[PDB]
Amino acid sequence: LYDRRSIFDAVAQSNCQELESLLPFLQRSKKRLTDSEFKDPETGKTCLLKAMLNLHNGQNDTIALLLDVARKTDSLKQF
Repeated sequence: LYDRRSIFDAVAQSNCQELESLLPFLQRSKKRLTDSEFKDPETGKTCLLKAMLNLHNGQNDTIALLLDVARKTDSLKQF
């Protein structure tokens, strides 16, 4: 299982492992990386955007994984 907080922390430290079980989670719950619940309720920030702020050496592959997940559910464009 994953809440907003869980992923945002993973992203903060460029961890591509804690997101191993990610894709299969919102396959079961059919939740979308774009759901109301996966954004900050007052800014509209998403994990991809958290990743965009949490750069280390202009790099983050949580991005590459995060995008990849969004196409597999094709949240892709709006994500």
